[PDB]
Amino acid sequence: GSSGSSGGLPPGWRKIHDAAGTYYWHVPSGSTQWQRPTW
Repeated sequence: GSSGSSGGLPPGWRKIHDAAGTYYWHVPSGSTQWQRPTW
């Protein structure tokens, strides 16, 4: 959010840290992206 910084992650996400890198995983949305997800 260049223009607007305000912005977080919904209840269910989880930031993992692996030797490969860092990815976000959503419990409810069972989705896994490389960057920070949105509501």
